[PDB]
Amino acid sequence: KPGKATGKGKPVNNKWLNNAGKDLGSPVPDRIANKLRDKEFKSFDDFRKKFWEEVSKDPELSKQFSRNNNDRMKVGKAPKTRTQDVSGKRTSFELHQEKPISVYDMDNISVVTPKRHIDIHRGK
DNA sequence: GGAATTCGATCGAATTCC
DNA sequence: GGAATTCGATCGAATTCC
Ligand SMILES: [Zn+2]
Repeated sequence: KPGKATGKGKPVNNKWLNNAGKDLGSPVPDRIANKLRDKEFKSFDDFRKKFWEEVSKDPELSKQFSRNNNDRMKVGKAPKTRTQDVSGKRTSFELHQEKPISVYDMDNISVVTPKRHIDIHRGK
């Protein structure tokens, strides 16, 4: 299931993931989208790692993540969410993909907290 | 009937292979 | 180093015991 990353993303501030626990979550930063756009991906896992890797490279974004979180993103692992936003063993930020019942649209990909992601996939 | 386990949709992430 | 395979997690409806 290889494809091309497409999308304009969206402008984010220094409170990027604050609303990552409500609705569909935080959007894909335009800066990040410009770095992934047009690139191929062999799977969503690939896209996920490359995504967090990019975030660790954006100065304005990394400053929002503790040293430990930045270390994880530097190798492709997702940053750890607040302790109250986890769900059992799932304690890392997750990427939600919006798409019809019937492909890497960065305008349909968002960052959510395990807690919030579980509700979404059960109606809320 | 009701408890126990299965399993498919959604995920992160490690292991395995050339 | 990159890509495919395998491992786990969560949830709960559907399905399998007993
Ligand atoms: Zn989702």
